[PDB]
Amino acid sequence: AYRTYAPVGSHRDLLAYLVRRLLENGANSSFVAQAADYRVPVPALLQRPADAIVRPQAAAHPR
Amino acid sequence: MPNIPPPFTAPYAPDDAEIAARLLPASHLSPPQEARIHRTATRLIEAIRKRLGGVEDMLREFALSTKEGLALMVLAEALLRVPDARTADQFIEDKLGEGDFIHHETKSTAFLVNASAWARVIQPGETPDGTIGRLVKRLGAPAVRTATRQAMRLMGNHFVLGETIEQALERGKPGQKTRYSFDMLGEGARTAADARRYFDAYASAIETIGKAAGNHALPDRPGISVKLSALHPRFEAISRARVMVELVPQLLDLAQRAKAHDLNFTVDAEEADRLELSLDVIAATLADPSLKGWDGFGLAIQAYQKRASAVIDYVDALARAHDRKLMVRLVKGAYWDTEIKRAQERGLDGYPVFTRKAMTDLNYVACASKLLALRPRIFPQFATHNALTVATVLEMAEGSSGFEFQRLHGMGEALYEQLAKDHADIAYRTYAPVGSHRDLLAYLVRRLLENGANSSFVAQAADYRVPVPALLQRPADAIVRPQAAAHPRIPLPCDLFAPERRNSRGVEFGARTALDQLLTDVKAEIADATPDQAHAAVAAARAGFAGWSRTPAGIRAAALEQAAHLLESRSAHFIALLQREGGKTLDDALSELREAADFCRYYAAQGRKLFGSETAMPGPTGESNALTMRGRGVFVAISPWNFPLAIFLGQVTAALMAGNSVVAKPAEQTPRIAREAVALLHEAGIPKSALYLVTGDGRIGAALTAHPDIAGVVFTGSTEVARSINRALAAKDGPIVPLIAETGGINAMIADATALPEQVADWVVTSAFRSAGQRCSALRLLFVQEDVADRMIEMVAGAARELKIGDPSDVATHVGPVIDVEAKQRLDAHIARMKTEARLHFAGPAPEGCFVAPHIFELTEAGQLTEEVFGPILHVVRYRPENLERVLRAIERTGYGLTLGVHSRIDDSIEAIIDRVQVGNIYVNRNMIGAVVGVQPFGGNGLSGTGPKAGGPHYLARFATEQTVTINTAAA
Amino acid sequence: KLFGSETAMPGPTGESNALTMRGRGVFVAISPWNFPLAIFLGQVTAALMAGNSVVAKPAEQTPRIAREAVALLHEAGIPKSALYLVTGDGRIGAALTAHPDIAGVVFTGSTEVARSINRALAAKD
Amino acid sequence: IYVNRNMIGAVVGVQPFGGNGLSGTGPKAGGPHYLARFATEQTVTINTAAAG
Ligand SMILES: Cc1cc2nc3c(=O)[nH]c(=O)nc-3n(C[C@H](O)[C@H](O)[C@H](O)COP(=O)(O)OP(=O)(O)OC[C@H]3O[C@@H](n4cnc5c(N)ncnc54)[C@H](O)[C@@H]3O)c2cc1C
Ligand SMILES: Cc1cc2nc3c(=O)[nH]c(=O)nc-3n(C[C@H](O)[C@H](O)[C@H](O)COP(=O)(O)OP(=O)(O)OC[C@H]3O[C@@H](n4cnc5c(N)ncnc54)[C@H](O)[C@@H]3O)c2cc1C
Repeated sequence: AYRTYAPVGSHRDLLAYLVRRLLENGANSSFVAQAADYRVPVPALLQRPADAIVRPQAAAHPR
Repeated sequence: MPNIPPPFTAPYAPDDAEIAARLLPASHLSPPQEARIHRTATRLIEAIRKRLGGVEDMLREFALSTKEGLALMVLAEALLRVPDARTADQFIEDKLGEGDFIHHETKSTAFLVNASAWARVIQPGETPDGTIGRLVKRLGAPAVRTATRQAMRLMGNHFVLGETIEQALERGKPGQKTRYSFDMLGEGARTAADARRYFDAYASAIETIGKAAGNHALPDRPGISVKLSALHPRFEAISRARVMVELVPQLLDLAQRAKAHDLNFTVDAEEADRLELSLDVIAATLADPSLKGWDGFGLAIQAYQKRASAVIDYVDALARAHDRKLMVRLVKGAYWDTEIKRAQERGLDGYPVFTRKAMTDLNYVACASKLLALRPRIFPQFATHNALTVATVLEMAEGSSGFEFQRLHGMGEALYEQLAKDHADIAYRTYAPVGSHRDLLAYLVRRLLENGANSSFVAQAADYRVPVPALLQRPADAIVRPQAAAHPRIPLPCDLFAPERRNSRGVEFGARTALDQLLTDVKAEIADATPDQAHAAVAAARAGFAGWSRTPAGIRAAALEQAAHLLESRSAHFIALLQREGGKTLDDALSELREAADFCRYYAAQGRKLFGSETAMPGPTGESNALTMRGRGVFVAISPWNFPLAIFLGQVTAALMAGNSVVAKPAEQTPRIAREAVALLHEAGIPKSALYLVTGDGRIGAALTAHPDIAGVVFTGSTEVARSINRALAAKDGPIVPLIAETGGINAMIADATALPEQVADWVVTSAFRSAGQRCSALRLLFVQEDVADRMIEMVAGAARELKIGDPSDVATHVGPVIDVEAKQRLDAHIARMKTEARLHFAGPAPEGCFVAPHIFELTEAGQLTEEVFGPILHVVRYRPENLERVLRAIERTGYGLTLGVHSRIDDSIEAIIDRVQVGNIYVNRNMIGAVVGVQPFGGNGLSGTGPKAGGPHYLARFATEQTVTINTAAA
Repeated sequence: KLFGSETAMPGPTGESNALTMRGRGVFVAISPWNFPLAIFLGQVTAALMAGNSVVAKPAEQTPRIAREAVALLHEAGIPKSALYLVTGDGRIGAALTAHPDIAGVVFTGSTEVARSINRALAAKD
Repeated sequence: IYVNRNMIGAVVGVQPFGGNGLSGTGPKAGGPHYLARFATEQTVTINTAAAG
């Protein structure tokens, strides 16, 4: 099963919603953006999260 | 009425800065000129960025390498020629991307030369290998199918193709006129039969295009593009005499057929080393009276060449002298990467082309300016898909008449549509690629490099990350200053190894002044020892060892570098010797002279690193530990007849550099070059007490190697003699001394169906028959996939028939004599045997004298070749793709392991072959010969040699011995 | 340092040239009694590190230490197929070094035996 | 060569140990030229021009 949601509302509420929505479809880390970028190989999209962290002390972002 | 111009001979590679010094000021344009250009160009680009586009869009859309684009277009063409479209659709959905990745790639490429080859059950879980498998792993199978369908629309819309020229021509048919001129696919005939085929294709194209030319006058009639390399199988400067006599009547015949339909007839421009020869051919053809009263004859001129402006002058003078009107095509140039690589390999003193893109763009505009001023006698054709270039040429014409633009079908469409909307009197010619499947691969490769190139205008305009203003930067603003004309990150060939060492100088045979001077300089240019004299030589070398070993490494290195300088200073003398005593052709002699000097400079540089200072070892406090390398003693150097200067000097200078004294015994056939080399080393700084020459037979060689006082042997030659040397050394009761032995090989090459047959054929001919096959690295055994075997074999045979066999001092000679009568007898005996044992594909005609001509035999199996045969004799085995393991085993079985060639588009196949074999030198997609010092460390294993590799970083240490000095420093 | 990566050679644009170092084949390692562990292991791990498989013949006086060392190497990650211990006399040592399929010999011991080994190697075709 | 200390107990990677003449062939055990002797060189040359 999957549920599909449609955004529903008035024009006066669109801008606030569009802003929040666009940050994600534009983000480089976003899966959706990457899967649409054919420079990114399928195997790279399948890296396990644990293999990217490797070690507890690396949990926080270094920068 | 004016004089026919002298043969074209502009300087090949002048300095970029001097050219930029004239081009930069002259490119200046007033503000209103720049404003018109800016507006026109902005409008063209806006139109470009508005359909279903080109190759560039496909490469960008799927982020494809050029190799991947190539594989898909090849697969696309094969799928377009399946009789039933539903069959293709079924294949695409159900087979493609599911598996059989390499099979699909191999078959679709084989289809291009052998249509019957292309017409299973795919097991699941197949590892994705090959170009298509790797593509599938990266993008997924559905995207690959989608990319293949797009390649199919590109192949179907932008190329006019068939199995034969008749099928292509029928397909490209419009009582209408063709809206396209024909860019014919063919180039580089490898055989006489290819040259006739291309001739007939051009002739057929001209009738088809004539029957549909419409009723207007030039320039509003179709054109055909022609390549001189397609019309003659040895189209090269050294074969000029035969080219002038053979090619001209063919080119004339086609020009006449074209004139009869009042067509535009254009001779394409090819590599820089063919410029002069082509201008010779073109001039002699144009001179014929049968071409009067026709304004369509012409040629392409490449602005990326420094010589372009001079070519324009030459062409104008040609036109005035014969009172003709010419249509002249200005292009930038399609061979840039090739010109860079060739100038580097050939050790030229510069590049014939500019190395900054903006310099080409500058020179193009300057040349367009020049061409426009030669109207109306010259009708300029500006072939470019650059919107800025178009806008700039348009401004400078100040009108729209007396010239045209040109483009290739599938490129520049939106640009030129928009140009025509904004300027209704503008003419542009559109060319369609037309030809046979067997000529597609060579053309696709050249085409794809451009649509893939990052600097390419077309690629950039299709990349929306690149702002319109960036596409409109003026070329002069990118260069700024003359001294910035050359590309900062591309060294001149003489600096290719800087700062490690200098590169030897070569000569461009395609520059007649350079070749004539070399031929002139060259034309202007021994008792055995008793066994007692050999023993006295060892003893004298033993005495000189103490002082030579203690001479500082920098001093020893300086002598090698001075020897290199003297060799290059006296190259003509040494080349003459190599030709007369060695029997070598001019290119082989020059190459050997370069290699000799490269050995000196390389061992000198490695010598300083290795012997120049001690290595400090880590250790406890209060103690020092230093490792040094000292000369061993007296080395005996035994050298062969086939590289009687370079291998002679390589072995000798290595031993000397390590701090050994040397007794050198050259091959019996070549003592004169050995004696000159030794005198040169002495003159360069090698003391008489450190180097002695002893000449004579194997008895003399055995006297040297049996001597109890020698510290090592360096040997290049026969396998049997190496073992006898090894046994004589092992028999002594003294020290076990090093033996460095380089011996022969039965060198193989593997070619699959993804390899371009014309290219393989070139590389096979070179590798097997160059130097009459008297190189240790020479191809002896070709393995070729059965699907392309007939075509590959026929092409190698046809190419081998074009080789001139004869006197090595004649410039036109390709194959000189074998070294002596005994060599010829052994070769002729192997030939007689193979004739009764194996299929004969080619047996060339030898001149009277000590000559053996190229022979080609096909063996039922590799095991029929049991000996190294040191001559121009190729053996071929055809194999089935699934039986590659049998091929690899066959190669392993000989026990040799010197060189191996691999020809394939498929990286997984190449890598699998490299992983499997233990061969010393592997050459992928090029010839198997001419190892370059310090670039290809050369040497084999198994029956082929002991190591270490000559011309590599492990060689010098073998000639030396280690010493550790440990000092208790605690008292300090 | 040596086998971990290929060495890129200078050369022309449009061409790559890489130098690698590969195992030769089967090495015969012959070791003395006086350093029956360290010289035994020095010679063996050197050959193995270079990517050769090894047949090791220790001195007749000291096989127990050799067998323990070989067993330790196996446990450390050397596959059984890459390393074998053969014990015995000089005659067994001579059988190993006369074998036509071996790719090299590393030997520590007497001068006379080295020469006999060297002659046996040179005698092969 | 050992200066002002004993002549024995060569340390691996500190005193690369081995002789010449009747004493040995080289290269020295425990030194930087040893491993190469156990190996064979291979040169791989690839014409990369078709790629760019
Ligand atoms: C129907 C629906 C309803 C939703 N309702 C809500 C809601 O009520 N409240 C709400 O907050 N979200 C909500 N979301 C989630 C939000 O809208 C995004 O869609 C979601 O976070 C994307 O995750 P993913 O698995 O699609 O994509 P991915 O590309 O896998 O994941 C992206 C997410 O990773 C996280 N992230 C990115 N960078 C970093 C970083 N450097 N460090 C740590 N985390 C990082 C962010 O949460 C980001 O959204 C909803 C989504 C859907 C589809
Ligand atoms: C109909 C037609 C016929 C042609 N016939 C021929 C022919 O007979 N012979 C031939 O050689 N060419 C020929 N060409 C040219 C070649 O095919 C390319 O199409 C052309 O060079 C592209 O130039 P441009 O103005 O389209 O593109 P751009 O993107 O403006 O220019 C690219 C060009 O710049 C040059 N270049 C790239 N990098 C550098 C650099 N670092 N330093 C210096 N220069 C650089 C190259 O020549 C390259 O092709 C022909 C082109 C057409 C359309």
